[PDB]
Amino acid sequence: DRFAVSAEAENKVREQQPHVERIFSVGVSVLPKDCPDNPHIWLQLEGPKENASRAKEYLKGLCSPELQDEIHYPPKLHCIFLGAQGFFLDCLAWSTSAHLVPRAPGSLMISGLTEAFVMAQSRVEELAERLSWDFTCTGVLRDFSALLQSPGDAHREALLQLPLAVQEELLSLVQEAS
Repeated sequence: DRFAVSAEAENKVREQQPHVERIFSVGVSVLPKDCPDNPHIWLQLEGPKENASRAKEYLKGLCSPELQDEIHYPPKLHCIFLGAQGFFLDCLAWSTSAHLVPRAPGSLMISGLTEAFVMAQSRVEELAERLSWDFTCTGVLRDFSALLQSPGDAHREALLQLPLAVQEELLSLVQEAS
C-alpha cells in the first residue's frame, strides 16, 4: 500500500526518515514525481503491515499535524523522555504514532493526527498520575533494572529512583512495543 503527502513536506519526510526506520523498523521510499508541478509525492513503506500502518500515521501527522501542543508534567518525570537514549520516547511514538519532542523539564511537545495526539497525551498523563502513587533509592523492579543496564546513561539514576508504579507502566509500554 502507498499514500501521498505534500511535496512541500518532502524535506520533513527525509529529516525524519532515519527515526521512522528506527522506531517502526520500516523502509521509507519516495517515488519520483511524474510532473515537476506535482503538489504531492507518493510514499511507499517497506516492512510488516502493522509497522507500516503506524509509520503512515506518523508520517501523515508529521507532514501536516492536526494537533501540536505542549503537555505539562512534574519535571522529575522528564528523565523518562531523555533516558536510555530516548528508548521510552521511541516506544511511545511507536504505540501512538505521535511525534514527541522533549522541551523544558516537565514539558513535552506532542504532534500528529488528532487520535495520535490524544492517545499520547493520555499515556503521558497516566505516567504522571502514577508518580503520585509513591508510598514513601527506594525500590526497583528486576525487569526495569534490566532495561537500564547501559552505564553511560546520564538519566539512569533519576529513572531508577522513580517509584515502582511509574516503572511498571514503563515496562508495560516497552512490552507493548516489542
